[PDB]
Amino acid sequence: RISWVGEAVKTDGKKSYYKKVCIDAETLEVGDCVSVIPDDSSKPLYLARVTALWEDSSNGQMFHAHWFCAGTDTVLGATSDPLELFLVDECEDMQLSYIHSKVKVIYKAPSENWAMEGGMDPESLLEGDDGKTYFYQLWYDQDYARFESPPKTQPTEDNKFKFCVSCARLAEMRQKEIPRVLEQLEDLDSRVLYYSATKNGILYRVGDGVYLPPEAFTFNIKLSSPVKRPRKEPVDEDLYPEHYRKYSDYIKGSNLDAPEPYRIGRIKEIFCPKKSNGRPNETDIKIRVNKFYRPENTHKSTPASYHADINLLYWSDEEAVVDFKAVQGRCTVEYGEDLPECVQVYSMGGPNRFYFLEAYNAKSKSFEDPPNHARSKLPKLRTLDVFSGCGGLSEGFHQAGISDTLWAIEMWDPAAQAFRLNNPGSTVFTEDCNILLKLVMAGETTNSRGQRLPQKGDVEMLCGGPPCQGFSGMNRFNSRTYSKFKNSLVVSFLSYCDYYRPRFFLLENVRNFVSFKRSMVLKLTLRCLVRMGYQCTFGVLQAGQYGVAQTRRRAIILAAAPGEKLPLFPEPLHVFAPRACQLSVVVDDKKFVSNITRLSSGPFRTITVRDTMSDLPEVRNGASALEISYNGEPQSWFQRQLRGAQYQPILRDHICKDMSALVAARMRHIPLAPGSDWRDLPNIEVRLSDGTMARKLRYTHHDRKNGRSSSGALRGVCSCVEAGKACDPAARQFNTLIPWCLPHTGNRHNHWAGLYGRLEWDGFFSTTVTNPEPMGKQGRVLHPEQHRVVSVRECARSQGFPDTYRLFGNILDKHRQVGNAVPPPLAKAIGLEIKLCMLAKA
DNA sequence: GAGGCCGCCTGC
DNA sequence: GCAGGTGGCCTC
Ligand SMILES: CCc1c(C#N)c(S[C@@H](C(N)=O)c2ccc(C(F)(F)F)cc2)nc(N2CCC(N)CC2)c1C#N
Ligand SMILES: [Zn+2]
Ligand SMILES: [Zn+2]
Repeated sequence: RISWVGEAVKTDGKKSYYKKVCIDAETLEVGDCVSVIPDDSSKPLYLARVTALWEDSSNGQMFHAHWFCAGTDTVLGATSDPLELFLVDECEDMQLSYIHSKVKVIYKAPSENWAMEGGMDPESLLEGDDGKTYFYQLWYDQDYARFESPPKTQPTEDNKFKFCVSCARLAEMRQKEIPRVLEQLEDLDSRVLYYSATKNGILYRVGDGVYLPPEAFTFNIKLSSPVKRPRKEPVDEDLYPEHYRKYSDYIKGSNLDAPEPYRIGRIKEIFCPKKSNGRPNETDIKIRVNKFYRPENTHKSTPASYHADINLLYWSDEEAVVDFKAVQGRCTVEYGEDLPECVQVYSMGGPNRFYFLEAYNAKSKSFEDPPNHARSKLPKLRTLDVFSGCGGLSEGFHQAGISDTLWAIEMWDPAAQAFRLNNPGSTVFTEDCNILLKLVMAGETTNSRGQRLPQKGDVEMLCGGPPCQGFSGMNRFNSRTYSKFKNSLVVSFLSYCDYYRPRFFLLENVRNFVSFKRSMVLKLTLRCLVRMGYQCTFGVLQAGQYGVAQTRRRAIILAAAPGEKLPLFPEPLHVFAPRACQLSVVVDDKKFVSNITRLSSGPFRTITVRDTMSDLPEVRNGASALEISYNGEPQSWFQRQLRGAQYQPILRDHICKDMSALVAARMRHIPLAPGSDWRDLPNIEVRLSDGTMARKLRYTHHDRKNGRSSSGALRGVCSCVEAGKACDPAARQFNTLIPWCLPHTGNRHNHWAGLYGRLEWDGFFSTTVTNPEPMGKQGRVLHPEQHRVVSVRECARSQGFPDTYRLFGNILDKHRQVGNAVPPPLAKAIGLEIKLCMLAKA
């Protein structure tokens, strides 16, 4: 009934391998594909390739199954082609009696003319099927939701008869993870020294720099205990009646909980303890390092970090011993006064680069000079940027060195003009992107302005951020909203990708793009890319982790053409508040993360509001001078980067909105202490700059939930604070310094935390918005000390724009251009991941 | 033109 | 309950 076809081919102990087996009326050979029924009969069939066939002396006839992954089991879910399978690194030994039948599974490889095969309508992208047998084209990573071209892992001549691609790749991954020593240096009395060791694919040698977690070692600086902020001191509750609403100790935009960046050391020794027989215990690798000081680790403490370069260190003679498994990565730490090039071009020429010029003596608290023993392109992609705005994403890609944006599409004219001023060689289209694509597909060569349209082969990279108006809710699709989606700018952008078939594709959006419409927007987007034959992935990034003093999470979809390497997401560069770094995504109860491994720390300290704008001159509410003096040199590393190399005599766009007299009076009475907002306003009369008056807020109803003040005063300002009573229109009070509407509805809006809120010098910006309004949702827009809202220039700094980047229009147009942009430091980090793929292409 | 006003949903 | 995430549209 089940019988081997022939004789054995290898007797490996208790296993007898065969090349062919006959089951009932069928014959199976290595390489065939088969189905297996699960224990749950309602579940669909399991499908696998047979990689080996053998008899076991105890268990009987066996085979090795290299499982396929059904499309529904991927992030695509039910949007998947019902007959599409995906390769995965999942396999197991199995008895032959579990085999149900033989199946045909074909490999649908992209053609050599794949770049010219695009042009299918949205219905075919969204809902079209291959309409054939079972097939696969892509390999799938279930943890990271990555679709990639199938691996080309070659067999041996030894294991060809039983070769399993999944087994080989799993073995490669396991060995790549375990730390190993390579080249033995010297045999000591108690340890064996080594010249080099490897971990996670990285080579470590004596003298190399290593990243370590902050807990790896301490410094010999006997720290002093900072004066911990006491409990909220009692205030005069009649002068500040709304101060009680600050019972939460949480401060928006505060950096009190951001982790320390990495400890940094230079490898002095790589060693293993010796067993009694003299052999080294190579399963327990240790390293000895010299401790490097960051400026803030010295006695000068945190203020030493204000002016210092973010990659400046101080050599020291202190030493520590840590486990090799604790090393978080490799870095370069060089003596500055021996570099072939200047420090700035060194620091900008590669990742993980640090430098030192002096040494630090903790006992002496002095800075001597270091001892003697401390010393030893690609053509850019032609890019089309859709929904470009003023050009933040293009600017970051340009800094990464990967792109020339030769075409841009921007329908809002002030942003289009801004893009032109910064990109004089680019062609900027103002038409609706559907119109342009229709013209190109009709065979047109120029638009109605005479501008040459991009044709197939011109576009090598496509990037953009499409709005999602009409389907940015969380509720499920219905027939109405699904119609709006297939006619949406998201789908139009995907049609550009299908038509032009660039080498690389990038879609950026608000974080909730991954959750819109029960994640169907994300799932359909990935479905379209797979249907085109693209490798693709998705993830969420926090802009503050790449060098801005701003919390801004963005959803990122990356795609790479067949023949390309699919980029990884960039590792965080700066530590940031952990509350703002929630990057995981749940799709259909399956949790997805990106390849990012820096979860607890990072190489550089967090960028603060101080780093962002401490150098800008004081200006008034309503400041309108477009060109002023800086009044001094840049003070921080961040300011030195954004001001640039060439001296800039003129500071542009340090202008602020002209708030009304009442609002200006409110801002003038928000205290400067961190976390101050409308709840710290005094309840007083104040004469305004226009002769009018601001009135005392009167408490006219009893709020049983909130109680009464210490002097017995009420805390409700309307009858609606009762259970069922409605807002009595006579209870509305006007022109009060404490705005009436905030105590009115504060009980159900978390007390309107942050409204009329001041930024904190040591903290970060909330998400930079298109129109700073102190009483809007993102109300924390007051300057840390000046009685005004943040200026256009300050908002640009919070986005990481260079001071030379030109904006266009009135002040509200400039705020909108800044607030809508992708921060260039985030775009640059993504661009450098793309550059790695350009250089590694086979 | 700008300022007052303020719902619904989700993750924890 | 707390905190984050989406502007819009009333009226002057
Ligand atoms: C916290 C501030 C705020 C905000 C804020 N920020 C918003 S945003 C909201 C709105 N403005 O309608 C919205 C939602 C979705 C879209 C989309 F279509 F684009 F998806 C557009 C606007 N709504 C709010 N309330 C609901 C609408 C009105 N009853 C007034 C109160 C409130 C409030 N209090
Ligand atoms: Zn296997
Ligand atoms: Zn009311």
